[PDB]
Amino acid sequence: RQTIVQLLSHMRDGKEIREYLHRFSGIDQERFAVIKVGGAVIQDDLPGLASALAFLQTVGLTPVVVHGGGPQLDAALEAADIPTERVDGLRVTRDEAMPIIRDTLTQANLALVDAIRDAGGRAAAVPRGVFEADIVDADKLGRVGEPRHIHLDLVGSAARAGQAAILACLGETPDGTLVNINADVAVRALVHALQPYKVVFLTGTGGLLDEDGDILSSINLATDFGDLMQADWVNGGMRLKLEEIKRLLDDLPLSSSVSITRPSELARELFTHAGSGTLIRRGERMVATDDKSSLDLGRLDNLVKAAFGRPAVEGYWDRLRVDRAFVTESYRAAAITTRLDGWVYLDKFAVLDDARGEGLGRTVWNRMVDYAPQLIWRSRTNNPVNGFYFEECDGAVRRDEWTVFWRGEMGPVEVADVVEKAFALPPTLEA
Amino acid sequence: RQTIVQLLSHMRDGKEIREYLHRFSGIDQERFAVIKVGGAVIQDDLPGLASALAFLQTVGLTPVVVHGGGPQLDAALEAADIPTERVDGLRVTRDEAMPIIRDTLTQANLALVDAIRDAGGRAAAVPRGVFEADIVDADKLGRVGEPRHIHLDLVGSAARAGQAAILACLGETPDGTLVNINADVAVRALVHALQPYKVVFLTGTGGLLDEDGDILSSINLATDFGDLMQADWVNGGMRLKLEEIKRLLDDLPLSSSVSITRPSELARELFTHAGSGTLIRRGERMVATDDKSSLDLGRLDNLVKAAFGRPAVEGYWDRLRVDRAFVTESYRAAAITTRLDGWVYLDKFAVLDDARGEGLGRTVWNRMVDYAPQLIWRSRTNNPVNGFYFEECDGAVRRDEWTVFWRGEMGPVEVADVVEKAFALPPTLEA
Amino acid sequence: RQTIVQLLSHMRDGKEIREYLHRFSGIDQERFAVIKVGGAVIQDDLPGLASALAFLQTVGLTPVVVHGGGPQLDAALEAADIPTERVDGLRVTRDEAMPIIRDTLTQANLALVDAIRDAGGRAAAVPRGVFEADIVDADKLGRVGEPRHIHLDLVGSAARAGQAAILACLGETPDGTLVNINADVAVRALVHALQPYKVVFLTGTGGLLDEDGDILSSINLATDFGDLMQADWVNGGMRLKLEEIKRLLDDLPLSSSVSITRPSELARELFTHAGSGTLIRRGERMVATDDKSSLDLGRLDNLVKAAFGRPAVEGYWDRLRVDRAFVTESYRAAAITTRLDGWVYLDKFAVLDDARGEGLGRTVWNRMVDYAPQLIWRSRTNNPVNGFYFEECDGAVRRDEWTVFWRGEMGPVEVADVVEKAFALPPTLEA
Amino acid sequence: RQTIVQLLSHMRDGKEIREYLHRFSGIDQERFAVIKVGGAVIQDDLPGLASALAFLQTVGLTPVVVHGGGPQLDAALEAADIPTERVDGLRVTRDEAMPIIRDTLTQANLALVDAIRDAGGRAAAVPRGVFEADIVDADKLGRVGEPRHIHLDLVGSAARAGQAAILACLGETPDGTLVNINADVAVRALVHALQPYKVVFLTGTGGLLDEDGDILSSINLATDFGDLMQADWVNGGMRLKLEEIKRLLDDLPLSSSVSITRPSELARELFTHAGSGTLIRRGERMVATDDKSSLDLGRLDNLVKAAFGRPAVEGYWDRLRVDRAFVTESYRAAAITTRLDGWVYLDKFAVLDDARGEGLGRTVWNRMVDYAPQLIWRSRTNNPVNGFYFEECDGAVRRDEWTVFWRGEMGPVEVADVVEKAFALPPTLEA
Ligand SMILES: NC(=[NH2+])NCCC[C@H](N)C(=O)O
Ligand SMILES: NC(=[NH2+])NCCC[C@H](N)C(=O)O
Ligand SMILES: NC(=[NH2+])NCCC[C@H](N)C(=O)O
Ligand SMILES: NC(=[NH2+])NCCC[C@H](N)C(=O)O
Repeated sequence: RQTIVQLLSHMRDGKEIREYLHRFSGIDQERFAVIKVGGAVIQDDLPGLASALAFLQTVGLTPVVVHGGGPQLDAALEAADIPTERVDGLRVTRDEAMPIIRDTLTQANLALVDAIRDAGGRAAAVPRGVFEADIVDADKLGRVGEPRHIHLDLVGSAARAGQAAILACLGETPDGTLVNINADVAVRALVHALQPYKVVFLTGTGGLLDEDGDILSSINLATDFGDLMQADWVNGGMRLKLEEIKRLLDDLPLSSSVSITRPSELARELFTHAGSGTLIRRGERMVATDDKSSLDLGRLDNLVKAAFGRPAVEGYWDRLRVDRAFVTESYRAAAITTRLDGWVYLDKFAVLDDARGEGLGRTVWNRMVDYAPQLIWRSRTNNPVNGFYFEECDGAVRRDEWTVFWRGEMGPVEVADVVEKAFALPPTLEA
Repeated sequence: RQTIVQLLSHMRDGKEIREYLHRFSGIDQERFAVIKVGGAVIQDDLPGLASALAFLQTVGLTPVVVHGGGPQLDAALEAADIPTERVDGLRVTRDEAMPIIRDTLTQANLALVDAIRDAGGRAAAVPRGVFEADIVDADKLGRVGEPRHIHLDLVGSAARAGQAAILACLGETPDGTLVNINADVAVRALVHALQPYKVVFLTGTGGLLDEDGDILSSINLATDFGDLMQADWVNGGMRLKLEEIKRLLDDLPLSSSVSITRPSELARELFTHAGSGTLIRRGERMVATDDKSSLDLGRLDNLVKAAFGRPAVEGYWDRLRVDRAFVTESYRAAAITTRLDGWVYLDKFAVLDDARGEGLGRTVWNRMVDYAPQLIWRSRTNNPVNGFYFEECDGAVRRDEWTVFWRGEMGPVEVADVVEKAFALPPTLEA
Repeated sequence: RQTIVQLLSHMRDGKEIREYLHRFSGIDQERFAVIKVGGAVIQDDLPGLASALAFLQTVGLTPVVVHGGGPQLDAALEAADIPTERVDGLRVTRDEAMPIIRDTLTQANLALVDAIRDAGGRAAAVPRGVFEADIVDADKLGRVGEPRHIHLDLVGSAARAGQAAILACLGETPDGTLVNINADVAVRALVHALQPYKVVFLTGTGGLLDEDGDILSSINLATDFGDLMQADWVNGGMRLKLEEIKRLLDDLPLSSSVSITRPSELARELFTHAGSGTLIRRGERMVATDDKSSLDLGRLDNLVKAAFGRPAVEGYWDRLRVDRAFVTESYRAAAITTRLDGWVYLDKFAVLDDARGEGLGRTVWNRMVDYAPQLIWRSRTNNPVNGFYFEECDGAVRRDEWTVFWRGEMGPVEVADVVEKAFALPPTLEA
Repeated sequence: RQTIVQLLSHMRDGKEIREYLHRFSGIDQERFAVIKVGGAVIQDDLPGLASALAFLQTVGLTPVVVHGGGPQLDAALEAADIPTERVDGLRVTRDEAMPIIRDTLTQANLALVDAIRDAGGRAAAVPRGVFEADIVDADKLGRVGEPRHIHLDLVGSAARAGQAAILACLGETPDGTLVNINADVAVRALVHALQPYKVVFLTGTGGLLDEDGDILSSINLATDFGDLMQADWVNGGMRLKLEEIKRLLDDLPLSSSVSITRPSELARELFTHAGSGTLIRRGERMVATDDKSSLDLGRLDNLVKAAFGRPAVEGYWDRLRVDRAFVTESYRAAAITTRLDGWVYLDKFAVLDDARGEGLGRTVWNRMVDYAPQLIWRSRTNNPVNGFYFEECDGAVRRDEWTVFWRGEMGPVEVADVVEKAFALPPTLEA
């Protein structure tokens, strides 16, 4: 950590790393992150899981880990004594099953603690003592319980000691009787009590998938929630997650987020803007209008001045046409279309880096290219957004100063004429 | 850890300290020590007790600690709760006074862990989940259990990371129920489980007390147990600690000793032969004989050679008188008396380094001066044994090469006679 | 050290980074690198220079650094000293101005050592005692020396301690006399002695410049040396650096490369294929042929298979057209152009990982596009070479599975035809 | 070191270690200690030397070590080139001899550095660059030099880094010429420039010897110098040390000291009052008077009160006889004799702990036993001074509360009467 005092200047993307670090170091205690890792992960990828969690804990951060026991107990060691795996409301365990669950959750818990230590970091075994539960479901569900309180003494002790606290889903009733707590109801209680700035689900998949097969980078629940639930291509398992994640995020401050990655990406996910998994925030709504009057042109001047680093030319704003503008509620990202020969033309796309990390730039760019299937725009040849534009474009012409892109399905010869006019437009920002 | 291999060879004793460091660095995990510590010490001397256990840790050792709830739940947190301290069997807990118990011992437990971390050491909170217990008492005692099995899972994980396992006296049952376990029976089944090299009692009292209020340095149960049980000065409570202490040591190897101290004296107690408290071993028998033919002169000569670093002069043995010889069953410590102008004289006091530390040098010495109230003996002025002789003498005369000691108050005018005769005597050893 | 093996495998590239780590950890001692850093660099950017070298140290590498004293002694401490900057042979120092040099470079030396230590890294001041030198100039220059022997005493011990050996350009003679050594001959004699895997030049300029002022990424002396010296755009001073760079590389193994950078890009330059500066290797020869029979279709069949991860389809080679083939002497990098409607088309561009990193892919590509100013080609949409193709193309069209590029500014209406033929084309590779 | 935040409470002598630690930690820079170790030590005992030095440097301390190369150069690598080892004034080195001394002191320097680092600590090789010397002794002495200036640039760097700086006796003239510096003249030169709190000589023997063969613990130059020089049992070699040592301390503040131990003793030496070798201070003069008026009875009451923790009984002073009083100039240690049945009797012996650490208690006690060959005194049986008394006694009788000692050659029958009177003296102090 002292040997990471100025080990913050050189990695393959080194400057926004600093800022993500100096933000998770707003510790309070263990209010940094509640990381839920499934039973499947500790079995099929324990080293990678460990290195990833242990990496954090050397750079100062101390997550609170909750692990399940899916494959471990719900199979490998509870089909063994031919007990068989009945699943009622969401999980039944008769009194006979209890001592096996006890011994196999504790075994995974310690398996992980040691893995973290052996990987360079520090962990703290907390199988029990956190979850105080009620039992009301006796003949209904058996010995499964619902959290009434969270003792955070053991967890706090761990943070002060610089140790990732490792929780196992074992609970205790008021009068000390043991109980099996389901891993989801457990995470919820903990996220509630701790109010973490970050909730991470480490899965083997590495994030929710979109209609095309790709990983869904950002989800902005304010605009995207309805669209997803309603969709035909979203399978039952994705909707329960989203509905759950949203239930979690509605119980946290706006600054809290959820990430869904695989252990290997976890650092990429937490320490760069672009991320490396699925980010899900409550997010913010957007205005789609063609009435320039309504927009706060001052805040836009600011947005452009910050995003591009240079200001818009004198009297660019009141002289501007506007075919449609898309601006996020906070004026931290915006897309502004004009018209060029009757073609929709993207005149400004401005997104502050911190807005880019929350997925707002994509929230804006998607509503924009949804209105404009056939889109033409340009970008300086040095612009770092060029890689993003090129993944989104369908064609491009490249000169020594500007590069014109286009979207839609038009044979190159069709857009050859509008392209030349875009190269000959005056600069709307100096330098 | 590694930054410790030197700290020590320069100490006030730094020669036999090397000896103890290696002896104790036969880890086998947590088989180094079991350290019972009453509730009274954690309350009244948390900082020093924490520094003690920290010290052990920095030097590379990892003890298993067990704390009780004397001046805590059996006072403080149930004297202002109106349950009234129920004492029947030896420690009764109703169901009502059970969730009181859980959190009283749990608070103590973390206080200890942080205090140890505060003082520079590594420790690990293991509040519950070790003692698997049978609830045999029903209504007569309440919610008290007796360890049928010991889950050393959590203990092991601590050790590997080099941590002191701070256990609490809370237990499970076959079917979950949180149950109270009294400290001593906990320590018994735990010592039986771990087979530690060293059982340590930390009390404020600082040791065990002898007839005249001094600290009883050592007890050798082979020879001393019967004596200590039938002496009237030994109070009924000391006749209890001793019996129970016997039960533990009868369940350990002969190499395993029990020590009783206070936190500030623990290091001196562990890392010196001299000790600093009350060592109690199973030890070994001793013969007291006047017939020389009934001894093993071969083993004695080995002993003399090994102990003094020089061998006995020619024919010393065939020529040796022998008023009374006191040799311990293993010939690792022996005292042999002759006669001198009628007075009893000590010709040989031979103890091997290791034997001195098991209190065998003392055992033999104590039996000899019980036979020889009036005793004369001598010692080269560089015998490091001089300090102990001095502490045992009633007088001394000093010349350059030898020093004559005597003992048993006998009017220093008639001792001028026997002192001179003692200086005159031919050597019986060379160099 | 141990707390480092993971930091990186999660990076934006974290896969080719493992390789160079493995490569740079063929220790021997200080044979990883020799890093010359000019005087102007320690004065104007001391912190950045130190974070760069500190980073290396944390990663487990220990470069041998050699610093000069441009804007220090050859200015600062002798422009208000009246000795007047004598420059004749190439670096003159009289007898009087020798103790000025001594305390100037050493001050510089410790400014560097402490700065490195401040940024978290380990370093060792070696102001003198490495360079045993011959006073070859007499009265013509004064007290300037030529390295006869390199004493690696201090350097080896630095390395062993995980330290950057910070050498200064001061040397002895056979009989003691302290003598001045100019930085370049020092680096030459040092590289010859150390035979490092890597020679690195740190300047503020950040690399070497091409015809149009951009940074020249790679130089392959085999093909490029003659071309560059007879180039009129390569200035007389740049023609000197290259000459000396050859001389260093001709005395090193073929695996020993040279980099020229600025401190901020040092990590990227060393741990990625793409680099971030100017690489210079001895490299290898390249054939350019239009005759298919002058090629080894077996060896190309391997190259292609290894580059794409898939094998060329059956009979592809016997059937292959071939306008021009560009294959490097070791068959690790090749481009094969065919014909398509009169246009030159690139059927295969195959570069192996190591070859990409030695700048051989660049070598082939550049020789290919100098023969084919007007070029058409395609690439699957998930080819990571796409980014590079994009930086080189003048246009591109994108469908789901493939993407067509073209090159050489030629009015996007006449290329609409040959693009279709390119998408139409049957694959020549499978999976 | 953080793991020595509270690792300062338990060792075989735990309370005065802290105080020495918090005193050497007044560093300024490298002003703590200049440690001279002869060539003989690095040859015949390098591991022990290193651990001894590595311990300092891990507890915060940064000594500056100067080593010679006695056995190394005066043999190991310089009888080899048949040069013969001539010693004029005190050391001659012809021009031919220079390059061997260089390579063999340097080889010794790194041998020491690597040894320390392998032993846990941190060091900084400074074979050359510290001693700037003059040569005026050309054909007389050859290439030997006497320090004219001390560059501490390298030494301060080592201190800041927490590195024991390891200096070799190699010098440099104004014009860079190499030179052989004698190890004694260098230490003289270095102590002058650094003004250390401590000057330590690490030798194989382990401290100066007294007339009896034992190690001489204290020398109080104000009182002991003249007495030693003059003595018959002090050989010429002991005289040259004493002359040199005095020459050093006379160039340091009164607070400086010299210790002469062996590496194995060095910690005991610096961190306890008793030490473990020979300590030498400029010290302070003494009053031996029989006029009670002249003594400052105010300052004496304070002394007794501090040294004993209890005050002298009401009217002990004005009723007190005083046969002779021995008081150190600062009233920090004192011996007061009265008369008892015509025998000299030591009524008070009082020494503040810190004065016992500067050797004043022994200075006071030495003039005392010189005045009183036949001395009787007493001391409580629990007094830690008893072991010192017993080493100094000629006889002693012991009861359960007090113990009477005596000096001189008197058969028990001669002192049996007075001893009884010493047992019956009133306590002249309360509690
Ligand atoms: N899938 C993503 N785009 N994630 C972006 C993550 C942004 C930010 N570093 C965070 O951890 O919250
Ligand atoms: N009370 C005593 N004198 N104990 C001696 C202790 C010797 C050794 N350190 C041990 O723990 O067994
Ligand atoms: N200027 C460049 N393209 N350099 C490439 C660097 C490749 C490799 N990492 C090396 O250091 O040799
Ligand atoms: N030979 C002695 N008695 N030395 C005493 C040393 C006292 C003190 N610890 C010091 O280092 O200065």
